Amino acid sequence: AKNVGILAMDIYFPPTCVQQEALEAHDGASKGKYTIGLGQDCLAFCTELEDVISMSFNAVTSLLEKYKIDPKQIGRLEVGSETVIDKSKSIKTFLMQLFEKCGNTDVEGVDSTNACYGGTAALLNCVNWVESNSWDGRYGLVICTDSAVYAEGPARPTGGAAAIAMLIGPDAPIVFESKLRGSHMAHVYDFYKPNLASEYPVVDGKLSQTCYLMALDSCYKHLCNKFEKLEGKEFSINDADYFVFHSPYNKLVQKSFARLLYYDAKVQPTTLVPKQVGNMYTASLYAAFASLVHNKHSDLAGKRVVMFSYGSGSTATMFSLRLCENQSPFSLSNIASVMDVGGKLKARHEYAPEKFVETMKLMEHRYGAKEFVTSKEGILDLLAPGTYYLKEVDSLYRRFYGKK
Amino acid sequence: AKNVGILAMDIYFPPTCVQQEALEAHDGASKGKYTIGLGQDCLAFCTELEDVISMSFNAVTSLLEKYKIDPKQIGRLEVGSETVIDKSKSIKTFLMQLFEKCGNTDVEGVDSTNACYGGTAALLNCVNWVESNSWDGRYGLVICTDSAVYAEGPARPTGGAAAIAMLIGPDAPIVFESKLRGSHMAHVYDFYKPNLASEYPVVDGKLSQTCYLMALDSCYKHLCNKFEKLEGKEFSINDADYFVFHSPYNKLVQKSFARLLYYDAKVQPTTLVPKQVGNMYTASLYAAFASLVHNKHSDLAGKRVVMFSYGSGSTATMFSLRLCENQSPFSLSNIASVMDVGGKLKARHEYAPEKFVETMKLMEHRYGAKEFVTSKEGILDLLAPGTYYLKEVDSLYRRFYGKK
Ligand SMILES: *C(=O)[C@H](CO)[C@H](O)CCCC[C@@H](C)C/C(C)=C/C(C)=C/C(=O)O
Ligand SMILES: *C(=O)[C@H](CO)[C@H](O)CCCC[C@@H](C)C/C(C)=C/C(C)=C/C(=O)O
Repeated sequence: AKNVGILAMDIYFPPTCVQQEALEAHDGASKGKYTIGLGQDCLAFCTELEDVISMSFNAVTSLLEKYKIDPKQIGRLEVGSETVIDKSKSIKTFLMQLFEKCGNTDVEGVDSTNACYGGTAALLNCVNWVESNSWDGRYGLVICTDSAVYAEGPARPTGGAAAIAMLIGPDAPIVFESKLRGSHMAHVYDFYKPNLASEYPVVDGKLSQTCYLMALDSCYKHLCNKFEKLEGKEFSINDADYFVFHSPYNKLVQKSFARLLYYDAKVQPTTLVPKQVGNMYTASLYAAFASLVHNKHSDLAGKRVVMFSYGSGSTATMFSLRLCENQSPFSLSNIASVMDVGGKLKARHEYAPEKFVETMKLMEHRYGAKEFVTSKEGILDLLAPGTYYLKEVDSLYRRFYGKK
Repeated sequence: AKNVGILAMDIYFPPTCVQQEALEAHDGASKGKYTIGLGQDCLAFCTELEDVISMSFNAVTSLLEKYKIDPKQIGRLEVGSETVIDKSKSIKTFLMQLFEKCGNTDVEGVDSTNACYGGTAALLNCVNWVESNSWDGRYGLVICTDSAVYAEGPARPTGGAAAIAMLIGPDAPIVFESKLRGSHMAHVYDFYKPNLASEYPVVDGKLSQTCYLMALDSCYKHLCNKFEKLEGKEFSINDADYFVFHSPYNKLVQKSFARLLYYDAKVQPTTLVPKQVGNMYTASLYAAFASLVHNKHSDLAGKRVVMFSYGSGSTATMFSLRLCENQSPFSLSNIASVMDVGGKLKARHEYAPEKFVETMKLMEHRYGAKEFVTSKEGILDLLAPGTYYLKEVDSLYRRFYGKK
């Protein structure tokens, strides 16, 4: 099992969105409070028809269909998220629905949690599984999936939603440099969700500030130590071609890279999807990476891409990747083609801020609700053909999905 | 990295408990409804002073102190559970508290969830991490931790609480047979917690019945296929010395082994702690294993121990272990000594059923509560010296712990 990493990749985000500038006007906010202060342009959100589960079906289905992967060929499936549907039943069990009507039930892995890190945790687990004595010769599959509902308050411009699927195995175009990494993990009360009934976090801004920079510094310093062992020198900004970050809002990206000290060369091409879609939590780092493949796929072979994953609480890892052109279907070039990031941004559907706010109120009401049917007219029409959607939640909280 | 598996092990459960027979009398129940119907003898529960976090500190502290492990020597720490304290902040971040005042913050891993499987998922992840190219030479550490609150109804005799800590690395006394395994994973609505506000599950008994047996059968059949490849024959009950099961209640253990078709030889010594402590969810399989080491440590070298992990939803894995006597501190003999299962059962403190029920009411009230100080008189006296306990939860849901 050699050159293990990401073989294939896809992204889904809901087509429904609201413009940050329009939102500034609708709110009390002075010009550029979101577009400049946050550095964000557009916000994708889930309507009543979409959730972290349906988004996951879209992403996994698309990957398997487009890279032509046989479902029997998946041996480990793992999900990273902080969007809790059930306190017992993992998002992973839902995803097994896709694997039953071809009889592939022997599939390791479950859900991994810590804030916007769980996707990273799951990815590392799969890479390790491919390299282990237990490996059965099959692909791993990692999903990152998250969605935010803030109907009110200062949090509301900071939401977003997506799902990412990544195929893992040997001889990849996106190879992990196994030892080029640094982690930092601590017990902090910086940004957390201690109110089971509520989606609203408890945020300690000043401590969040200190704890994030401490992690980034420490992760950086530890990667540098391992670089010194690996290649015989200190690691600097010059020792990678690109830096990709957890990107809840673009201003954090700017500060973070600055802290490492170029941005136009090394970081700017990672900003497309995060800036247009919003905070994607566990999927944010990977959407930033997806933007890089989209923008630069023809320049990426031979290059080093450094990746920094954060999650409040806190858990962080900086790690490194070596990219090369390979053979289709698992090539940098085929990955860009399949993701069709440009096609997905054109296919979007904009909401006036008021209709966005109404939809957010609705989402508040449905959160923890049971025994309801979703309302489809005018919304279902906006979803791409084939899209999984929520039809109803029964009186026992069971969720039933449709396709189209 | 060879002969990877469990190097060292410890268990903590709260010393406070209620007798199943006394409980039958207190409830409407006819003689032997719990002791025979469930096959259970005693029930350990957390009082206001103890939770999955404090129990985890007890287990990890004890392992590191008693097997004399240096905290800097842990490279990956993972937690399995279905007891949700926060929807963002993992139990793992809490545990990092132990690693800061010696500066070991570079520690991979987070929380793994699916029902009473998450501990297994986490264990597999660590074994894989030791065998991966990313492995840095250090120990992995796995925690399983869970606690139940049922103040009312038919669920109430079926609770329990514990935490288990397992040290992972090469040259172990408890070696994984990498390929001797079978998993089964499906999308079922059998036993789940869809009500974020509530601890009470939704149970579909008849479907739970069918889905559990399907998993056990399928896991079994897949392990048999891999056995045929590995050793050239079909796997039968005769091809292992012991079978250890997820053990929420002892009657499930009896049926499950019967389904594989001896019990007195192969399964009976795995029943001590589960029967005295109750349902330990993610830690239950491993407490059953701990009981086996306790009872049979001097017979275990050379033997095969088959292990079956279940979690509703559903996720299952049957896997196999090869045990041998090794060198202290990581010997079957030293592990039995350190766990002192006999010492812990003698040190217990019994509650009349009424006082148990009052304590359960209290736990209902504190669940999701903030801004309270715990009441200590009469309870703190019952905890072993050194025990971590909850002092208070502040107005921002932060939890503060004491020791003693
Ligand atoms: C994910 O773990 C979490 C929400 O679930 C979130 O996306 C990551 C936390 C982001 C922390 C910022 C809110 C605070 C931060 C450190 C901003 C700073 C330091 C930028 C700067 O100018 O320094
Ligand atoms: C853990 O995943 C879960 C609670 O969190 C629980 O401990 C495991 C589910 C146990 C399922 C039983 C309640 C149903 C069962 C199949 C009993 C049977 C089949 C025994 C028998 O006689 O067959």
